[PDB]
This record gives sequence, C-alpha cells and structure tokens, in this order.
Amino acid sequence: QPAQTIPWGIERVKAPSVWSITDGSVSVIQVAVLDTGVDYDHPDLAANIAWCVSTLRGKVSTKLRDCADQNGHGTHVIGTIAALNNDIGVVGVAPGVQIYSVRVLDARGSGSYSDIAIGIEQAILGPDGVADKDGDGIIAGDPDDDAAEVISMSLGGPADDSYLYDMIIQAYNAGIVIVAASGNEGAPSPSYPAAYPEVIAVGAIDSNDNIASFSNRQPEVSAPGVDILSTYPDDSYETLMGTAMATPHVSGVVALIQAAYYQKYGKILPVGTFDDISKNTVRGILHITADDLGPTGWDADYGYGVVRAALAVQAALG
Ligand SMILES: [Ca+2]
Ligand SMILES: [Ca+2]
Ligand SMILES: [Ca+2]
Ligand SMILES: [Ca+2]
Ligand SMILES: [Ca+2]
Ligand SMILES: [Ca+2]
Ligand SMILES: [Ca+2]
Repeated sequence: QPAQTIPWGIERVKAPSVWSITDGSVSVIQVAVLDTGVDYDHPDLAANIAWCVSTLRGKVSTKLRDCADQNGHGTHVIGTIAALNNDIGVVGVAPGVQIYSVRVLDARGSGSYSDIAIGIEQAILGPDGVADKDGDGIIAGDPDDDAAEVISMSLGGPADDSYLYDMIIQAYNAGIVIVAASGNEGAPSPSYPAAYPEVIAVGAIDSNDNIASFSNRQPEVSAPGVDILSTYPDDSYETLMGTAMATPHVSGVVALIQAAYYQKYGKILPVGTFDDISKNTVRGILHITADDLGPTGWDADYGYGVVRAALAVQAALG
C-alpha cells in the first residue's frame, strides 16, 4: 500500500487542525452514505465501516456481496468523509467517523426512487432496525440508538419523487442533517434531493477557488469537487470530479461539528434551515463560517461559500 497523502480538498475545508479536538470518533455519531456501495475491506476504510446494507430492488440485505461497491463511486465518496488517518492511502475530513454504507445505486450508478427512499429509512432505523429503541423520544444524537446523524447523498436528478421526499422529511425532523450534490449540468438550480429545503445542496469548486462550470447553480455551500483523490475498489485509489465529490467534504464537516458539540455538551445541534445565520444550528454555523467567495453573502455560484471545519467547530464550541 502507498504512503499516506492529504488530498488538497481535505486541507481546503480546514479539517486537519480539528483532529486534536475530534476526528469524528465520538461513538454516538455515524454518517450514512447512500451510494453505489462500499469496498468494505479496503484497508484505508474498513475499521470505520460500521454497517454495509443494500436496499436494491426493495430488499434490505446485509449480505457482503449485495452491499459491496460494484461501481467505485460510493467507495470514493466514503473515503473523502472517512478514509483513516494512518500510514497509507488518503485521509478523510472525519477520519475517525463511523460510516453506514447504504447501497441504493446499482453497478451503473442508477437507482430507483423507492430504493433511495428505503435507504433513507434504513439510515434512521440503523443496524438494529428500530428507530427509538429506548423510547426516550430522541433518535439522532442518542447513544442508546444507532440512527445516523448525517445522511450524505452524492446523487441526484431532475425528478422530484414524493415518497423519497417524505423519507427526507422524516430524517430531517428526527434531527438528521441531510447533504446532497447540487448536480453537474451547469443548470440554474440544484437537482433533487439537493433542491429540497431540508437538504444542504453542495456545489463544487476547483483548486483555484473557482466554481466548476458544471456545478449546478444556487447551491447552499460549496466544496472541493475537481481532481479529488480518494479510495477506490479494489483496495485502490482514484481521482474523480463532480458535485458528488464536493458533497462528502460537507458531510465530513457536519460530522465534526456534531461530534465536537456532543463531546463537549452531551447533545447535538438542531439541523436548522437555509436562511439560518446564527450559531445555534448545524446549517447556521456552516453558513457563517464558510469562506464567502464571489459576491458578498449567499450567491448563485458558491452559495454561502466554501465550508471550513476549523471555524465551524470553533463556532460550535464557543
Ligand atoms: Ca447515532
Ligand atoms: Ca477490497
Ligand atoms: Ca489513510
Ligand atoms: Ca435503530
Ligand atoms: Ca432514543
Ligand atoms: Ca437515550
Ligand atoms: Ca458569496
């Protein structure tokens, strides 16, 4: 295996200086990544893989072969969130965060809407299949449950499916932060599910801090999405580009906020809303600590700006 390198995007979102506070290894926190599957035994991933599930064709299955990445995309996205900080490969934004790999996309990267809807439900129910096992009314941020705190969706399309949208509303109202790619058509507004008001739409910058021209406009925040090196099957590494690559940077920063807030207070922040500019919710903190590029304030290119984990966490803890 090759010696560890830090991909430029990990440095760009200011993640490494947070790790001494937390690398996301606060046991209550998990990130669900709804994608093509994962290379579950990849040496730079395996120890962070808490659950590997499939919802393809209606069936929930944890058979390894059912849950394994047959495309490469999911393994790449997951390594950007949580590739381990060790002597090999790469390193994620939250290199100690627990991952749920929820395969909702086939070998080609296509998914049906009820498969993705079911994926969202699985992220809430978690490996034990029960939402609120101890009946205390708390799901996200409850160490007695195994619900994810972040659902990351590096996928999207022009289609708005109400069944999937209902699942999103359920997760959001459970206190789960939802993050998704704005899309790759240079379009005037984000694909769904990014375009849902409950969801953080993520646009893609390059290494010069320019918005990538394929990045769909009107995102909520933006993140590294060009020349992104991460993990790839089989026990390998590969470089990809797209708002799918920017998304996991934002999910990692969210995992760091919630892990650091929990470590200090014994609880997590509310998700918040698009318009939030206070330090009282996850999204408010993302918006006000982002590097504001382009026109001052929120803009159609960068949204609120480039996410910055070191400032986000400082805002969350102060
Ligand atoms: Ca949890
Ligand atoms: Ca492997
Ligand atoms: Ca590594
Ligand atoms: Ca559960
Ligand atoms: Ca509970
Ligand atoms: Ca509890
Ligand atoms: Ca701006």
